[PDB]
Amino acid sequence: RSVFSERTEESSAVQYFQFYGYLSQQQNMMQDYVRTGTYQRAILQNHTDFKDKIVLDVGCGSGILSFFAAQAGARKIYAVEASTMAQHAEVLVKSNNLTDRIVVIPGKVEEVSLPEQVDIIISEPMGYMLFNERMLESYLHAKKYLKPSGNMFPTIGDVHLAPFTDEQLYMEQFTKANFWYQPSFHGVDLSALRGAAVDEYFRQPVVDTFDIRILMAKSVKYTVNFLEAKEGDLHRIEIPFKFHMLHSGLVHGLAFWFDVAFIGSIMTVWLSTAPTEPLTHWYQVRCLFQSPLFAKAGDTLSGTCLLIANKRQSYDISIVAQVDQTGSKSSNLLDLKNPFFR
Amino acid sequence: RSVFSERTEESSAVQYFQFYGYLSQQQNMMQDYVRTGTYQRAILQNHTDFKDKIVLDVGCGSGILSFFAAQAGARKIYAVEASTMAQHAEVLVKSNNLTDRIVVIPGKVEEVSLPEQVDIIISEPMGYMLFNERMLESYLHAKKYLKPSGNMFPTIGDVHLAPFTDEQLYMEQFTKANFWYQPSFHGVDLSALRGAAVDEYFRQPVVDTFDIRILMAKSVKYTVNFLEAKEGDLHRIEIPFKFHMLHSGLVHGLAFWFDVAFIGSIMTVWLSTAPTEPLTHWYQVRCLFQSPLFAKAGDTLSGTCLLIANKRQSYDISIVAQVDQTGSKSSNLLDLKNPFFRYT
Amino acid sequence: SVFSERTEESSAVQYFQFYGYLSQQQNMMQDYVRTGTYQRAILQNHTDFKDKIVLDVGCGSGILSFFAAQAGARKIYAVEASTMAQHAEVLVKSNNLTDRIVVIPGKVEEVSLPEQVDIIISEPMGYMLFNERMLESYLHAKKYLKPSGNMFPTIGDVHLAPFTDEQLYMEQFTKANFWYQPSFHGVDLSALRGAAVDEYFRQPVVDTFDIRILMAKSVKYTVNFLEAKEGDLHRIEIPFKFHMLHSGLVHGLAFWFDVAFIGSIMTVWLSTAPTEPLTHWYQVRCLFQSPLFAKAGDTLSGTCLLIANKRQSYDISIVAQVDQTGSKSSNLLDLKNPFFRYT
Amino acid sequence: SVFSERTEESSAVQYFQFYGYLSQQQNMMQDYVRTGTYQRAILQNHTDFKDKIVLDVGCGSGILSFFAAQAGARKIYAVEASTMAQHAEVLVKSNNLTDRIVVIPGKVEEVSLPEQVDIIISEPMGYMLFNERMLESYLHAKKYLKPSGNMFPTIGDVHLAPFTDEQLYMEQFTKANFWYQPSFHGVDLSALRGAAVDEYFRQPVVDTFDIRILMAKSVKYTVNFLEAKEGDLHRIEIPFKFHMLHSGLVHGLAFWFDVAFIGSIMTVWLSTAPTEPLTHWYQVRCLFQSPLFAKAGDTLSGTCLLIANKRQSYDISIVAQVDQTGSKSSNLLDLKNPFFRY
Ligand SMILES: Nc1ncnc2c1ncn2[C@@H]1O[C@H](C[C@@H](N)CC[C@H](N)C(=O)O)[C@@H](O)[C@H]1O
Ligand SMILES: Nc1ncnc2c1ncn2[C@@H]1O[C@H](C[C@@H](N)CC[C@H](N)C(=O)O)[C@@H](O)[C@H]1O
Ligand SMILES: Nc1ncnc2c1ncn2[C@@H]1O[C@H](C[C@@H](N)CC[C@H](N)C(=O)O)[C@@H](O)[C@H]1O
Ligand SMILES: Nc1ncnc2c1ncn2[C@@H]1O[C@H](C[C@@H](N)CC[C@H](N)C(=O)O)[C@@H](O)[C@H]1O
Repeated sequence: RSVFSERTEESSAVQYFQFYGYLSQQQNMMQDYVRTGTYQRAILQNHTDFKDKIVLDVGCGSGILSFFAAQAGARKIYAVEASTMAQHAEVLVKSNNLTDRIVVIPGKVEEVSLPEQVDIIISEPMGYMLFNERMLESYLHAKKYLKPSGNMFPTIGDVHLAPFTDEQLYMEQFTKANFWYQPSFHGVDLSALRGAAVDEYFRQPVVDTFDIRILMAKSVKYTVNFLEAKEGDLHRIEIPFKFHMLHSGLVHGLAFWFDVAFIGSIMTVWLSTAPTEPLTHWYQVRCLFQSPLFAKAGDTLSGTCLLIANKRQSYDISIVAQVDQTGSKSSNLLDLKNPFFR
Repeated sequence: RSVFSERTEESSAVQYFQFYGYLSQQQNMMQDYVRTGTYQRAILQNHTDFKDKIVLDVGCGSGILSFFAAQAGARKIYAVEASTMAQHAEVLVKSNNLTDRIVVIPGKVEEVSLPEQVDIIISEPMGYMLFNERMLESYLHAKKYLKPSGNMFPTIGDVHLAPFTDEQLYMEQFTKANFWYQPSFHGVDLSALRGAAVDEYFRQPVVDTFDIRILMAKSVKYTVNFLEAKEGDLHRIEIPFKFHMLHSGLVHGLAFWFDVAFIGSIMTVWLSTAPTEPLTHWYQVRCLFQSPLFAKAGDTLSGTCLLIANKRQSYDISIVAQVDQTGSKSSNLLDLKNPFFRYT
Repeated sequence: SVFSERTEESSAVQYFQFYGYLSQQQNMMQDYVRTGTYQRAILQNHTDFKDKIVLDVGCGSGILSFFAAQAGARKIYAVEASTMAQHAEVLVKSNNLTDRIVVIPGKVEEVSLPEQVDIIISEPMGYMLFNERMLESYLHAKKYLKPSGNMFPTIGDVHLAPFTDEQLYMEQFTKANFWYQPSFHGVDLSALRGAAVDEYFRQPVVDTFDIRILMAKSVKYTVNFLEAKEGDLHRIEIPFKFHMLHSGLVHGLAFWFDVAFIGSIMTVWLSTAPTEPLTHWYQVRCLFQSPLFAKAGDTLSGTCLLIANKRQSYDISIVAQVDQTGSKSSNLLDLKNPFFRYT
Repeated sequence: SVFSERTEESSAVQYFQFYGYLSQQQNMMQDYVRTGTYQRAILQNHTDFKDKIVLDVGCGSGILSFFAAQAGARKIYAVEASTMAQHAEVLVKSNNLTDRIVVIPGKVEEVSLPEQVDIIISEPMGYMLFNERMLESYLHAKKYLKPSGNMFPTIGDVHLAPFTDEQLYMEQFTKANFWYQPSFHGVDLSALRGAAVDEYFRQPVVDTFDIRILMAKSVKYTVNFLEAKEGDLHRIEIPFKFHMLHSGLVHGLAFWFDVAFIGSIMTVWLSTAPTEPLTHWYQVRCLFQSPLFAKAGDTLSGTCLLIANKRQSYDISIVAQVDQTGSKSSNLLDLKNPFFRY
């Protein structure tokens, strides 16, 4: 038993690595030009952190990030990949004549053996809302192979949270749920299930983008330092928040995005998924409240976002928010493994 | 003892006649040019039905319809009005030098004593959805003064009903009710009242106009013949319907309007409140279903609109509708006395 | 009862039907200035509530009674005469407070309370403060108040100030002149033009306005709810002497009101003034039948006399004169039938 | 059980998780053609239900069991393996039918039912009829059917027809040619282009289309559910000979299906054909690896072999040739992972 298998239901792992075994899914991430181009900039503009160094690429996929490390002058790159994509990465290593520098290691990073410790770990392990897929834990786990004072690319990750107003989205999800309000669907009363239906639909995080003008307060930031954090730190993530409301109106939920920073010796390069920045394949994520909170400009909205990691490689989300001046309170539970792609 | 007081709570009647004692409210009706101009045309173009005749104006308000009867040549017009507007009507009769022909009689038509029987009764007793205010009963009651082979202006009334689709209206009402879904309004859980709030909001008929393209089937018509009907016929009004759906989609409720016809010796003149005709102060009325029914073009939507008169001079409405092909059924209760005036 | 003797049954039925609608309770509840200020007044004076006996006069949905419970009250008697009392009881149960809030259906003049109370809370303010005559019910309830008990709100201030608004004044004749025509469909309506003008002028105008139409500092009339008796509100005489800050034509008097919650920790104010965010009370304007010319530094003196009537409202008599010229005007208004002008 | 023996556990977990969502039951329920036709078939054949004993295989929300009750059934056994069984029980209670409908949680291959039934009702159809392998559960349930009993639906017809769709065929290469570039951010991707092509071609395409792309009358393969054994569905060999009505390049085979409810009063058909209003099944297209030129009046013959697999789906082996020219093509597709193109 490995740390991976201990925290992961077999059914989930099967589907997860089957997904990433598709060339079309690797293509989809590769063609996110913001993502791939920002990773290339981070590695090449910090070429001194790679020159003549030993590298680990956690979850290499096609090999693309290991190719960037080779371009930057790395002496040896261990490219670990658990899906059958590892075989395709090896094909590209050979066809690009980089067999002397990139070594594909098929398997899970929690289970493979490497010949030596490495100077720097590179990975793209970010999911929706940063934490979906639980691959940041594999990235942190890989630090067992990192030399003392080695680096991590990316180095830190910032989760941003902000309240938003969007009656249209709210009513769109409520409308779907109201199917189960019908007292005579082909003669059948469904209404005893209305409550269960509302719960189910509002447990789905909404993945899409939006106009920044729907944000009702400056975002609160929660930072994970990948040089310092341990695997276990991500099992239960408690994010307290206190928003100073800039606009009056209905708060329909919290919007989430994330940034990661590559803190290299030459420069710090940021990859942002904020709604003020060009769109990525992560979009942004919104967690709806089952009923909006009313707030005036100048009020404070206080609470906690609690993320509990689950064995399906995702998170159970609890959001409790309160308008401090009135005691108006909202408690909501979301399943990050059942998003609504809007 | 009066049939009016036997069917009306005092609280309702006081407020009702106070409302019509305002000159601003008489002006609102008078300034509906479709209404007032059509009444004048019906009376003047049928002048031989008035010439040298005896007329009763039921609920004369300012007197305006009695002035039209006098223009058509009536010999004597008894203008009955229960609100304090009766005294203003008297002022206009004197100022228009018609004291020899228009006789204002203050009081309820169920309670006054008229000096003689009349050849023709004129009135504007139509409310929202035709039947609101229960003034049609006063109009019919007044036939105790009508000679045999007398006439009624208007002579018949047609109520039209048709299914409509309007998700925006439906969502607007549901959103108001959603206030009572909040589990923490200033820290208070209101949600145990959510069902009561939805019922209250959806009990309100919606008075406004709309585009005829929201209608999903040809209207069904229910006709009241004022010459033949008895007062008691309006205590319970049962309107069955079967619509042949012309479009697929969500049926959010039934829309209602009405036409009246003045069936004179010279011509029949129609006053219509249909959404294809110029707007009147009656607009149109829509009764929402709490949950819409899905139907496809060619299906049939059948059921009953039942109006039960109440002591607040209005009706309790039950609408039951079923898509025959699927058995999807909607049952709704509306309080016609207290509509939502949505027009702006 | 005291209520039935002062109220025509017809008015009472319509009044309590109105408040029996969830939508009308919602309208008050969603007035954030009103509801939020009540909550703040009660919670920030928690020592006036903690372990105390409370009476809520006209509890509606129960909302003020829940605030008293949030502040720690031992027992709250929530009295409500409309059918809203049944909905309030449903909320007390669903909020798990049956041990602390007792809903009593009926008029506060007619129910029996089982014990005396430390504090009365109520929202009984109408347009111009006094419309609805519910302040009398609030005062009546002091038969249940212990000596040295408190009232929330504690005092009410009605403010009056002269205003200029040429367009509002002229608007009355624009409307009334519908009747000044000699052949409306053949009918000479003109004999009713005076009656129509009169009717329009008898309506107090409910809406808001720009504070720059005000021509003098307001005069204030205060009701101290701890000291006042019911009968004090049957005839309310408000003398005034305005010192005109601007020259112009005075078209009437503008009215608004404030209430203060004078607690042991602090005083909290709820204001409906035109300098403050809008409430569902707006402000109220009573026109003079004829405007009065005043110049800056003149004085405008007179009386606003409010006479309670059995329709749960007031007949308003205003008479005013410009002291330096003798120019005089008056008006009689019916507060029960205001003109809602706000758009 | 029979179900366990033929089904990979990881597949079954995902499968019954899917149907445990009210949103996925709603998706089927809101397919008006599907749900309305089942209701019509049952109510219009009311003498097949009145005072009868019924089995509903995979009752989901219970909707088909309520129709059987509307038709007058005496007792309805409603079997459901997902957690939707708990929601069906709620609806049975709230519709005052606990005396007539009994919800039996579990797989129909594993539960104990006490008595033989007069008629079995079910909606077990997947993409191109057979996907999900639930027709085998439906046929397995005949162990509970009286010798004189009936099956609703009674027969299922799968239809195949050749199509021309130049743009669909070329699209595979447009997507795969992402890999045919020598310097994607400095990397020669070209060695993976063939593997990317192969991957795309192995996915049946789920979407609808204009009937004018069809080049011949369909060939139909009928399963008589009253006669068939579940073993008949493990290997389904569909020979075809198409009489070409149009000359052109045949890019593949299009699939749809009908089912018939053959009752005592009337036969009611439910069709997913492209000439009929769209259902949630759309239609399915399988490309040949190379197009075949066929003239009007030519015959296009071959076989479509559907081989069941333990992922609750089929591998689809298609071979076709133009008899008059000898030109031949083929493909091998994985029905479990279709491309949703609509
Ligand atoms: N524990 C693990 N061990 C090894 N590979 C993993 C593990 N978890 C996820 N992966 C792989 O990590 C990859 C994550 C991708 N987001 C990144 C692919 C590639 N590095 C790129 O940036 O394009 C997938 O190809 C997964 O199959
Ligand atoms: N039972 C009644 N007896 C006498 N007047 C009544 C009665 N019911 C209603 N009214 C009056 O009937 C009038 C109805 C108005 N719709 C019409 C006013 C006027 N005839 C016009 O056409 O402009 C109002 O003035 C009511 O006060
Ligand atoms: N004499 C009375 N006795 C009991 N309730 C009354 C009386 N007069 C008015 N009410 C009620 O008092 C309430 C007054 C409302 N302004 C306040 C409702 C509620 N307390 C709130 O603050 O939202 C209405 O619900 C009236 O029905
Ligand atoms: N072997 C099985 N035993 C029991 N239920 C099953 C089995 N296989 C599939 N199901 C259920 O069968 C259902 C199939 C649905 N197509 C139909 C749902 C419902 N009968 C309706 O017609 O709307 C899903 O709810 C599955 O979870």
